[PDB]
Amino acid sequence: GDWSFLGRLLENAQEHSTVIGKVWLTVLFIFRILVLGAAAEEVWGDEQSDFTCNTQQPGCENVCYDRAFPISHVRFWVLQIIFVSTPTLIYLGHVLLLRTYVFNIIFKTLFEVGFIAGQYFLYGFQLKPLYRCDRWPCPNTVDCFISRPTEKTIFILFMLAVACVSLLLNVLEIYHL
Amino acid sequence: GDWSFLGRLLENAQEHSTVIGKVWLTVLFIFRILVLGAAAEEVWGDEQSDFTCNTQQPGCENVCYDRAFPISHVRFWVLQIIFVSTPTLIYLGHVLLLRTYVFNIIFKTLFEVGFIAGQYFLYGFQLKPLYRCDRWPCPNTVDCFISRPTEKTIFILFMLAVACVSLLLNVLEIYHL
Amino acid sequence: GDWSFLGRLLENAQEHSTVIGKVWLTVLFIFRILVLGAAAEEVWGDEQSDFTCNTQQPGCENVCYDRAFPISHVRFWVLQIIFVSTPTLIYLGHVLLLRTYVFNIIFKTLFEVGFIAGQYFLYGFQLKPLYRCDRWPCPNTVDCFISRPTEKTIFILFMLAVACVSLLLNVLEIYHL
Amino acid sequence: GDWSFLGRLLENAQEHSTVIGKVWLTVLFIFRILVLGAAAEEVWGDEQSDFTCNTQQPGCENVCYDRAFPISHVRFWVLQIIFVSTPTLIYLGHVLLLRTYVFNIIFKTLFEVGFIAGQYFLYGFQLKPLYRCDRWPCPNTVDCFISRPTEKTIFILFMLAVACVSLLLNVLEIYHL
Amino acid sequence: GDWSFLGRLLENAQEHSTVIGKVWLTVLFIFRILVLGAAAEEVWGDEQSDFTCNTQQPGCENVCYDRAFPISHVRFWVLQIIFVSTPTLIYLGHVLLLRTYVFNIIFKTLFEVGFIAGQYFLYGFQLKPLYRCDRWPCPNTVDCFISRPTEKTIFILFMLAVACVSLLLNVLEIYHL
Amino acid sequence: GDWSFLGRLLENAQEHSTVIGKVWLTVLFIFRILVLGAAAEEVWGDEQSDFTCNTQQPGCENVCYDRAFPISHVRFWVLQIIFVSTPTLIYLGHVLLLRTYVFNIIFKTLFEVGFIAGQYFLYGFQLKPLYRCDRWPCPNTVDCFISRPTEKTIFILFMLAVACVSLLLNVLEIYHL
Amino acid sequence: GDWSFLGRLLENAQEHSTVIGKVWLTVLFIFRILVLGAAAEEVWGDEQSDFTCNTQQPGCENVCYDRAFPISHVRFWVLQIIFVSTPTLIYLGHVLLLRTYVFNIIFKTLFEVGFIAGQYFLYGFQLKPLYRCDRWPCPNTVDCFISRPTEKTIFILFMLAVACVSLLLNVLEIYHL
Amino acid sequence: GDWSFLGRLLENAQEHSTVIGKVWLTVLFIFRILVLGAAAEEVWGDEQSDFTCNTQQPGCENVCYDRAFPISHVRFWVLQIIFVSTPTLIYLGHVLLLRTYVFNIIFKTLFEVGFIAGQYFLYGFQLKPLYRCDRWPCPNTVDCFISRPTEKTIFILFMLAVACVSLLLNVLEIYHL
Amino acid sequence: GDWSFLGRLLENAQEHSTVIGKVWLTVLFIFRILVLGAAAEEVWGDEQSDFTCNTQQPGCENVCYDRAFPISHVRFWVLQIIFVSTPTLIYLGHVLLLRTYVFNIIFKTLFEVGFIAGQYFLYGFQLKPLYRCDRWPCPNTVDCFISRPTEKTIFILFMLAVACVSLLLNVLEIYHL
Amino acid sequence: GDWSFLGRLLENAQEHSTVIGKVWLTVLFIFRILVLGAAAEEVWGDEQSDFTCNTQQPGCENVCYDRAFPISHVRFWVLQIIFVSTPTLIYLGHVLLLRTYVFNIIFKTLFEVGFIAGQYFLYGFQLKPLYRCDRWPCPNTVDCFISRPTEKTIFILFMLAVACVSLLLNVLEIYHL
Amino acid sequence: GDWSFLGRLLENAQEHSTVIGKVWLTVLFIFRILVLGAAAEEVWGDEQSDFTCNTQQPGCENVCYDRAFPISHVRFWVLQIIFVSTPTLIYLGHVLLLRTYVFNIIFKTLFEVGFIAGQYFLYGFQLKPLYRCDRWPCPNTVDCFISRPTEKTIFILFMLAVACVSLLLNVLEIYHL
Repeated sequence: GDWSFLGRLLENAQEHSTVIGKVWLTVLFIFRILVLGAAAEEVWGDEQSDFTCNTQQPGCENVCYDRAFPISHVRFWVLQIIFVSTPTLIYLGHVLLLRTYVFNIIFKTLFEVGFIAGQYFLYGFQLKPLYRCDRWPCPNTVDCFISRPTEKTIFILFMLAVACVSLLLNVLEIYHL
Repeated sequence: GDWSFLGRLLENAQEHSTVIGKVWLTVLFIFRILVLGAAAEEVWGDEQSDFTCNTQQPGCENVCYDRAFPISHVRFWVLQIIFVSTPTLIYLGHVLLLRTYVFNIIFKTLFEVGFIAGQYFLYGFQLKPLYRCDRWPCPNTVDCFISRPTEKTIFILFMLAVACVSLLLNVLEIYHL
Repeated sequence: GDWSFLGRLLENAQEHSTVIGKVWLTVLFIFRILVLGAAAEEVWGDEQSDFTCNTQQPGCENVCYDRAFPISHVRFWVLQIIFVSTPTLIYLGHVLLLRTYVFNIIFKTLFEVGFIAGQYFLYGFQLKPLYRCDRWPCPNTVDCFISRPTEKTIFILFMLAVACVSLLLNVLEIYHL
Repeated sequence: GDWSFLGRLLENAQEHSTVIGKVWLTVLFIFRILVLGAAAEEVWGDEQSDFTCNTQQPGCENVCYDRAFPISHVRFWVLQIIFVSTPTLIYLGHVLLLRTYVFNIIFKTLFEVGFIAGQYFLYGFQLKPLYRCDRWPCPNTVDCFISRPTEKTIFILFMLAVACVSLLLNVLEIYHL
Repeated sequence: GDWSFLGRLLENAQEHSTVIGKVWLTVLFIFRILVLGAAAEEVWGDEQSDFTCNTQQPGCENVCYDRAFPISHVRFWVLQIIFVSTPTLIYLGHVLLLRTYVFNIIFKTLFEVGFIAGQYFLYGFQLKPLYRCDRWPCPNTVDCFISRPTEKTIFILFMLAVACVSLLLNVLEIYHL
Repeated sequence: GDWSFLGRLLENAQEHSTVIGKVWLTVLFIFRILVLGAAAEEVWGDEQSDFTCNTQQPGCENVCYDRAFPISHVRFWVLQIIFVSTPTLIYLGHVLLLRTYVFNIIFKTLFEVGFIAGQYFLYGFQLKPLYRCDRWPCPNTVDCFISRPTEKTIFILFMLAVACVSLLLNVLEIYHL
Repeated sequence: GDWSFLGRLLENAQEHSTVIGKVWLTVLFIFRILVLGAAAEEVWGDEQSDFTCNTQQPGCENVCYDRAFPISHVRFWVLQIIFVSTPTLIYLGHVLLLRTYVFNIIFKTLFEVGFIAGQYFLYGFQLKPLYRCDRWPCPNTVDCFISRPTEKTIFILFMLAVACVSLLLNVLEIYHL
Repeated sequence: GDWSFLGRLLENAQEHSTVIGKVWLTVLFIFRILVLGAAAEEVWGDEQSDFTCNTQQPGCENVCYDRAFPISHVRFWVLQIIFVSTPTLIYLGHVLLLRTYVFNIIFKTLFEVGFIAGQYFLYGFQLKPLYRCDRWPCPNTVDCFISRPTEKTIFILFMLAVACVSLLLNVLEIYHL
Repeated sequence: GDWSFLGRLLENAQEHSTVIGKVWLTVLFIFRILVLGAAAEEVWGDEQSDFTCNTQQPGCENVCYDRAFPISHVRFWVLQIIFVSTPTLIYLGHVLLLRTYVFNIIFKTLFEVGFIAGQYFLYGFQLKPLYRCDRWPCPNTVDCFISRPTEKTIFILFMLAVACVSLLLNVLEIYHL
Repeated sequence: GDWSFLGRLLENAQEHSTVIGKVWLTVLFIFRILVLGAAAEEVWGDEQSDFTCNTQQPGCENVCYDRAFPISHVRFWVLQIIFVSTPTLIYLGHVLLLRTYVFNIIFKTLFEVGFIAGQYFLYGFQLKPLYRCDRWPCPNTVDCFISRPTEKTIFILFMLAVACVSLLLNVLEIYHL
Repeated sequence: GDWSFLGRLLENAQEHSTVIGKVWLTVLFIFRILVLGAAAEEVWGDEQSDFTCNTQQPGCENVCYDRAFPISHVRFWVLQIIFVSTPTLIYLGHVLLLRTYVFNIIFKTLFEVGFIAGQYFLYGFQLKPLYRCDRWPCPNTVDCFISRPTEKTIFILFMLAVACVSLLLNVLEIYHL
């Protein structure tokens, strides 16, 4: 995607961050951003198309999709990356400051905890193929099947593990300080 | 998209802008432009395709879409970004000037207020799935369903909050001066 | 894809790696990454679309695909590349250390052995066109045909040979030390 | 495609290669790579889609395609380029050596002869529109028609002529030495 | 497309070319390459898809397309650009030589005359919508309609005029020498 | 249809009925029954089939038909014939009786008045092609078109005129007595 | 059809009719009724089905048929037969009377003249295949094609000639009296 | 239908039955049999065809029909007529006997009570358009719509009233004896 | 069909016709009428339906059928039977007369010769499956295939032989007189 | 159907048969033949049409039907009636003879036992909706659903009970002799 | 069908035929004609419709049917009945003559032998479901499947056995004379 500017600004920030923060940033680019842009977009690219329901109702497919995936995992991870990476750029701007750094890392930690919690609240780290929806255009509990459930589940687990690792890194960093 | 030149010119302008203006610019790139190019274009990419109406009239779908979304949110946000970012480049050109800066920020504020007002006037920060249209090819109040209503609503709210934050930043800046 | 940052960091690492490690890195870019991005994505791009089953059940296609390819070979190779390339960046970060280098190469070796083993466990280096699935929406052992089986098999063999060559390179390097 | 890194490394190698080798490299980029990336990918992009067979058997199309084109010409040319260009990078790495250069050029010559021979063995420099296939899902010698046969034939001839020219260049170079 | 390397090499060559040759090169990039990459690829992108014939024969569409457009105008113009631009790079390589320059310009002139002549021989600077084909799968002179005939005709005329202008430039240059 | 037995019994009754009653009976067979069996059944035979609504709702057609024609004109006329002809057979059975005959004719008159009144109440002697229905499966006032409206209207008028003539005959008969 | 009773009553009437009237009655049964029941019903049986219009409007076919054939020729001929044959049964009833017979034949003559005149007024003894209709559901002068136009025209001519012959017979009879 | 033989045998029986029994028999032919053969068979002729369910399951329509109408009303009424009319022919055979006649009428009464009771048990004298079925091929309570519900309801009521009248006739007859 | 009345009248005529005329009449009923009503109507019943042309033009099928079969063989044979059988009824009416009989048989002979000649003129005693039509809606010589060509040819030959036999019978009869 | 001649011959035979044989014959006409012609033909009329299988194989439906119902119940019952009724006509012909009558009744008994046994052997007095077939065109045990299974089962039971009653009648008759 | 007249004439002939000839005639009506009219026409009624081939060629179905069944078994049996029954009517006409009777029976025998021989020559008393046809519109040996093969085979065997029995009857009769 249009990730170049963020990468440039964070390369600028890397010269100011600590060792473990640098490790976190390389985890972000190599794992969070790269897997999201290179693999996932090809996976979730057929999310609306190949979501085939079991009715002749014309509108049931759109609505039952929106009831299944109110916000796709790709968009959610994108916003997670942005909201978790902004504090780094705040700190860099402050440089261009210990308590500032501390507030930066707690912002990261709290937002990322919020994101994993929200992801669990929406989709409990598993996409089942079947979804039974009862929205109005859909009559009487339509069965609707999802595309690439196993693959999507795998990438959810992988990215959730990456986020847990980022939390571990920040929780190690805060004690290292 | 073809955002590179604007980014270069605004990197040139960043060396001349204040602290809070720099914060505003990073808000613009990290939030306004990035989320618009990376996430939204994948969301609104299936706006015309998966807009399935409930008739056999051939032309009802095209017309009812145009009656629902006269101008998609993506194009509207693009024009919002451009019209809000041009004053920065005007000011930079003037540099290459206090009252100039002041007129710059009021231009930003007024245009952005206009854009949030227009967005509310068209789509009241919520895309409902159902739209009932009565254009001529559509006979007798056709029901037409929209793709990704919840996700689109979420991104509308997110970008509207970003714009409100930009207004807060400019209104803080004008008093800071 | 969005491979530029990894390439930059590994160009930085190339100045610190040995001769045989440099050979391994050029094998990675010229063969692993390039063939994956230039050829394979065009091959596996029609994996879900042209996977035509032999039933009128609406959901049988999605489910039988997911039962055939839980995770596509492209995503698997991407993760293989990432997990095999991260130790190089760890070592570079340590530079910016002999035992560190040794642990780096055994990490590469063990992960890559794990990946070839997993690939064999899932798909035994051959995609047959026919897959007979018995998932619930599919009634009574549906026949489902795959797109580009021979080509996909060829690229599996090619990439598996590349990975075996990387293992040979690392096993030559460890004795060269 | 993701050709930038190869181009950079070969620009590095150009300062070390002879005149005729430099001519060969410019032939590679201007003709082999550029025509493959700019024109051919648009040609062979509709290879699986518009390959319309003459049956109602659902699986006959996939299988008969795979029996016609086990590996598409685009992928084959990509691998040809890689396997023919790797010796240049080997030689550059050795520089960073006359017999090395000689072994480099014979590697190029032998691999490229192998590739033109394999291409002739698979597709005898002509794509006919009709292919009659008798694979199992296809009953009784189905007729299947190919998309862009004449154009594909033309590009096969053009690239085969380019490869013959590369062989002529190397065979002139080896005597020039 | 993947035009960057050619552009770089020709920027290198621009410092050595004359005034009128520089004008020719800017004509090439601004008109030949840019219009071909930015506009035409969007025009001819729906060449095979929306070519709707008037039969139920499954194979008639593929064959009648190939009989209409053996080689699309986009590919033809690409090869025209390459074959016309190679002499410039030959001359640059010779620099890194008056008779060399003269042979360069006559190569350009002769190849470009050949290309306009071939284009006239295939498609007489006008795409008519209707094409009546009598290939074997098509029974008894099928009518087949083409997509964007007027637009394609316009771009043919524009590019043919650009090529005529390049011939005028070279014929002015040769007398200027 | 299976009209033979009624015809036989009424041939038996004809020997006992008066002149004007015999005229009425021949009006019944020649006009009421014959036109109903020979022409109308061919007209209303395509009543449910070619009743094409303007929606993709699957159930809207069945329901909107039933809301348009709760009971088809053919069945209604059949029951009219039966209910109007039974008194003749009652009278014949009484023979095998002046006041009996009088009660017979008033039964005919009253039932036939009831039938023309009911026909007017349901379908006001005119089938318009368009019917706008709002039953539950039909969303928002579907337009539904009817087959053979003009012809059906003509036959309604013809049979209604026949019934009016039967009323005139009975009202002449009662005074003739 | 259900013609048996009319035939029986007219067999009763044949013993009372003259020679030329008997000829007329045999013309009626052998030509009018038999050809109508044996051939025509098979011809006009596909009148609504195979009337294929040239639009995607769902309702245009029903309406344009009704605008073409307000009342099919078969129903019209049936009513012609009935209205022309009733006077014979009136006369028979009067028997069970010269001026009565005369009024009978003028009734026949006048009604039959009315029927041929009406048939000419509706369909000028020729069914053309094409009908261009502009009813409301049909947009902008739809072309609609008719089934069996030539055959239907032939049977129209044949039955019209039969009716003209009946008029000649009655006009000969009235002078024979 | 093939009702002629029953009618002949019952005409033979009519000479032996009483007045009220003769009335019952004429009620049977004029109302039970005639309406069943002339009107109902045209009504229920589109029972399986135009029973359109709201799913893409192929088998749901057949099964849900069978679950709605295990035995159609037409077949049920046919068997009712047969089982109610057989005692008359038994009695006639006995003639060719007062207690025999009495047992005959109680057989009629009891069987007809059984038939109206069974009809109520299956279909409570009303066909609703909607039927919600949950048979195995039908997933999750499919909605299925019925053809001619109102008309079928009307004919059910009419025939049920006829049967009640037959019961009244027999209950009057038994006291008349 | 509705052949009963003709059969009755000709049974009346059989008592007056000679031996060979009686043979002719039994040939007519057993062969001409019976095979036409029992077999042929089942053959030609799918004449318009299964006449599948090779175009997407909607109207080409109707028109090309009418151009192939202006009048179907069944209708033609029906009219042949009528026009050939009327003289028998004329003669019977004259009875209820040698020169009358002679004129009767020459009428039969001449009309039947006319009918076989017309049949040859239209369809030369052979229905080929393929018909190539060029009517206006059909573009450029559409191929259209016929249903049951061989069977229809056989029945044409059989009925033509029957007619030739009738001519032989009449030509034997005229000399027998 | 064409049952009239059999009925006439058996009416002739009724004057010669005993009381219980006459009862059997009336059971045959009222129950066996009438229910078969009036109800069953309407039931089994949609046997091949609405037999919807669950595959896209074109030929699987025809073959799986033939594997389910090698001979439909209607044809089987027709042949049962014929083979059981022929002995009556044999006996009548012998009349126009006690041991002859005895052989007649044992023929009836044995053939009817054979028919009920064969019916049980084919379809065990119950049509289940689902049939799983594995014929060659059908791949891997297709599910195929039947139309009107419950109704068909009911009529099987009814006719089987009628046949058992005929056996009881004959077994009572043989002892009565 | 329209069998009544033949039946009447053969009832007239029955009074003149011998015992065994009468048996033959009752075999004809009860078995040949009745089974042909009551059962077979329902079987072969779906011969052209449900003959589903395995191609997208539009014309292949019509042609391959005609190549499979040049003349359906029903028409063939009808003609067999007629050609075998005509001698009986010839003999009756001669009555209204021993050598005449003898020539009659040899005509029957020879024609019926010819018919069974022709039936064997066309369809060897077995309809297989699969037919592989290579007519021109059908490309490359299409597979085409037949409807009701087993049932049709059974009725072929039954009618062939009936014909063999007729031959046995005539061969017994000729010796009985």
